[PDB]
Amino acid sequence: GPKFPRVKNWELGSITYDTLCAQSQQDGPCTPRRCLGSLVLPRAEQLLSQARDFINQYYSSIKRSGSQAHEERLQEVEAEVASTGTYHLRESELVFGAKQAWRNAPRCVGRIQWGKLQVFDARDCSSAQEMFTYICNHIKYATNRGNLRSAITVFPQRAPGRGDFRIWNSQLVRYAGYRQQDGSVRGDPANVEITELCIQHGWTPGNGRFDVLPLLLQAPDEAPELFVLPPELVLEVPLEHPTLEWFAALGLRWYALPAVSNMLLEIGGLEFSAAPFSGWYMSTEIGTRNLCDPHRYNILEDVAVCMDLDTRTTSSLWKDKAAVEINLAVLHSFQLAKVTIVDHHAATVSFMKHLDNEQKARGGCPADWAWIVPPISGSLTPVFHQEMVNYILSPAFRYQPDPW
Amino acid sequence: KFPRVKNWELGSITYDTLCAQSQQDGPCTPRRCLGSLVLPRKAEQLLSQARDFINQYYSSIKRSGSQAHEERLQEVEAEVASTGTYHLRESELVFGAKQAWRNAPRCVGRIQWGKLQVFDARDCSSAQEMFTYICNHIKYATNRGNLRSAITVFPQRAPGRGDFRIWNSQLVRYAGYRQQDGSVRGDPANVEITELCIQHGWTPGNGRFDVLPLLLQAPDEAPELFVLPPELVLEVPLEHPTLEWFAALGLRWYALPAVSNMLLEIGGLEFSAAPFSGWYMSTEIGTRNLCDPHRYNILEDVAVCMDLDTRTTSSLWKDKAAVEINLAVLHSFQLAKVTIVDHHAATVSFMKHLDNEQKARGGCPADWAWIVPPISGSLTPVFHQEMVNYILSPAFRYQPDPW
Ligand code: HEM
Ligand code: HEM
Ligand SMILES: Cc1cc(N)nc(C[C@H]2CNC[C@H]2NCCNCCc2cccc(F)c2)c1
Ligand SMILES: Cc1cc(N)nc(C[C@H]2CNC[C@H]2NCCNCCc2cccc(F)c2)c1
Ligand SMILES: C[C@H](O)[C@H](O)[C@H]1CNc2nc(N)[nH]c(=O)c2N1
Ligand SMILES: C[C@H](O)[C@H](O)[C@H]1CNc2nc(N)[nH]c(=O)c2N1
Ligand SMILES: [Zn+2]
Repeated sequence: GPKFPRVKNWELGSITYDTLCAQSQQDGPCTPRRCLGSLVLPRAEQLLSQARDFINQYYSSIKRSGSQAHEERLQEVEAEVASTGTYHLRESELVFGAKQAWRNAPRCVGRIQWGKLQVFDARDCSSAQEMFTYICNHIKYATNRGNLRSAITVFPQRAPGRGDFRIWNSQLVRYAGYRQQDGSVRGDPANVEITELCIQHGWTPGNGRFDVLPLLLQAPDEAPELFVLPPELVLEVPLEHPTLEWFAALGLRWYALPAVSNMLLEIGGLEFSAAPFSGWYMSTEIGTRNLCDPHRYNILEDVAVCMDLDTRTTSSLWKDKAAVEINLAVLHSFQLAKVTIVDHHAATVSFMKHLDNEQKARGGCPADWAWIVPPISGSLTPVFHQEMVNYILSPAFRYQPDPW
Repeated sequence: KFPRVKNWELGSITYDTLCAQSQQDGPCTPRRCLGSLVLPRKAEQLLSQARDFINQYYSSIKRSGSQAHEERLQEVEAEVASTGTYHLRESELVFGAKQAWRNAPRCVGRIQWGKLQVFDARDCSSAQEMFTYICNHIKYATNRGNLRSAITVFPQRAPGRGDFRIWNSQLVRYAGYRQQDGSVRGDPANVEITELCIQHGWTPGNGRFDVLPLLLQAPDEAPELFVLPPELVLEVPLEHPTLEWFAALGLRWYALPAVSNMLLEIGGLEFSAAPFSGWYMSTEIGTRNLCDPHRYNILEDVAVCMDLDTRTTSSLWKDKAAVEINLAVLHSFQLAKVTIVDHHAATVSFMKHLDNEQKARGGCPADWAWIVPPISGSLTPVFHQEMVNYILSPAFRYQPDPW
């Protein structure tokens, strides 16, 4: 057959070949000898070639590949580098790049939305105060009283010998995690570090399971400054079950806006160290990972006890039954509160749609199976039965070392 | 050049060192992970594969670098130099087979690997004899409902001639009847093999739960049809702890998962018919065989029994019914006293298996996507454990359909 990965969906029996992977300029961590695909992280002319490829992508997307504008923009980019070491994106270039990084993201299952992203340019930003302002506008725009809109706020790009713009928080909205003297954690155990950093940098802390963290915002060559979100800005949903009436008495709650804030956006060799982006939740993020992970909120035993289940034996499927209801509770509460959310069935169906669109448009779609398939009910969703090719395309969102 | 491996639940790190002893590439390259594909795209050598396996075996029994070890290295050097192959001793076959399972990275049950009954069926010259061997293996492995892992190893591949082969994918599988209306009555994954059986003589039933015959092929001969005696194949009718109606459905499932189209490789020899069984992990029946949409696809039917709202994905009727079905599978096995392991218990012992291997070998190579169950993934400790995947020999491989 065709000298490209053959790709099969074992439910429908259909076949495709991924020709897009040929475009990858970056190596992942696998090799003929061993697959390392379940690892969460693995550890000048270089700028030009990256730059040039981005520009060629730009011009192709607007169907001007070959044109004088295209070659003149190339000429322009190299002259800028040859004289200053770096170069700068035109506005609509940044907009296309940022959308393209979302589109290229292999662990993201909501990419059917990729073309509909609001891009706030914040490349003029000059202070931690200003960063705060921009961040609050972002939150306001995106949250939109529960009718959620996709957005990304691009702060200034890394410069040579000039420290980065950095949000220290991992998300814009996150709950505190307080280390006790029992050794237990009150709140979100995920956040014990950032909580402790917030206090040492001067936050007066609370003592709840759901205290929203302040932002630690860092502007070039400064210590970070601390900022508290006004509570009218951070929309939250109290959780309740449509039938089990005792569920609301548990006092569980989650915030509406998932907003990753420590990821590095890379476009044509330029690195934007600060560029928080936000969409809406898939229900299993809250209901299965945040609420049921052993190493997070871990409410499974609680709920199962309330549910009168036999928690002394694995074969009662008591964990399974409680996760289903915690999940139905996440869905029902957001729906009631009229905040956007997507269940794992709908979400995955729509990534299938996204797969055969990308098949027609680019002949491939980088996808990480282990992340695409949901944490409950995996084989009940259609992505489980779809084979996937995972490779790195630029523009990309990368992970980056923590600032401290 | 050594992979760091982390558990995200507990924070612990390990380096895999086993994976250097890999001698056979998989499908990933640095440019792209293919980790999620089900199948691969498709003298002097055989000698050194044999050397290495014999080196393996004399360490297993702490006898490395000794007289019996050299005179076995010479026996092989001699046999290959003369005939271009060699043969294994029963005890070596036996260590080979257990290791084939030890090495199987899609396998969740490998805590058990040291405990395998091994039938040497290498003196087999006819399909007829295979039928008998296959039956003893069934009687043994089933043991009244007290399942015991077993393998039967038929005669190796030989340069001149046809393979000994079992046409079936499992020793026990239900059949697939295509209907006027393109609807497949009975079991969909086996529509083709049902048709092969008909093509070669079989009168068929028309139930959903009819047990297929066996098609056994001896070298260079057409396959012969053999019918499993109904008292041999142990079945479990499905019912539910609380839901009285669930029985009504005629739901049933057979006790013995026995693979039989895979090929066992050792010290470079190839065993084209080496069928093996253990026991089921409940989600193979409850989630996959019954809720796959391309399998019996019972979900809707059930969710309607349960009287859930099916107009909409966000009621999670899919999830709700999937759990009742898995719970019926477990109950009904436990009521009729047949080994069954749930997915929570199974993955817990896998974690324990990983720690054992880490102490013994420097690693366990495994395939995260197969090892994580098809419901409640992150509810199991395996969801949260990084894993490295690679090929070690001895091994079970896929091999082509004979027709
Ligand atoms: C519109 C609704 C959206 C949904 C439902 C969605 C869904 C998801 C989900 C479920 C994950 C995996 C989450 C995890 O378990 O850690 C994810 C990962 C990711 N999502 Fe999306 N997303 C949406 C919008 C966006 C937007 C606007 C972006 C960026 C512009 C985005 C970018 C990403 C990226 C970059 C990852 C990888 C995260 C990582 O590697 O840790 N999503 N998304
Ligand atoms: C003793 C109880 C055992 C249990 C509970 C068990 C469980 C499993 C499960 C759940 C899978 C994934 C199956 C699938 O989704 O297709 C699997 C795969 C596998 N098992 Fe085990 N197994 C057991 C014993 C054995 C034995 C005795 C052998 C051989 C002696 C074995 C060899 C394999 C192999 C080679 C695979 C991968 C084959 C493939 O690609 O389908 N297992 N097992
Ligand atoms: C933009 C957007 C939309 C959406 N629905 N969901 C998302 C992922 C967010 C929300 N809920 C989880 C978080 N995803 C980011 C978490 N990063 C995963 C990798 C990781 C994990 C832990 C430690 C690490 F070092 C690295 C983003
Ligand atoms: C020994 C043992 C015990 C156990 N519990 N489970 C097993 C796997 C068997 C049983 N339950 C599923 C089946 N798995 C073997 C076949 N592989 C499944 C998918 C596949 C793979 C390759 C080609 C295909 F066309 C399809 C073995
Ligand atoms: C070890 C394993 O890779 C890790 O638990 C991954 C698996 N898949 C995931 N998938 C998603 N969407 N999010 C995750 O955090 C993880 N965790
Ligand atoms: C396409 C995907 O790799 C395929 O559906 C795999 C995923 N994981 C699996 N895991 C197990 N145990 N069994 C399977 O058949 C599969 N199928
Ligand atoms: Zn890989």
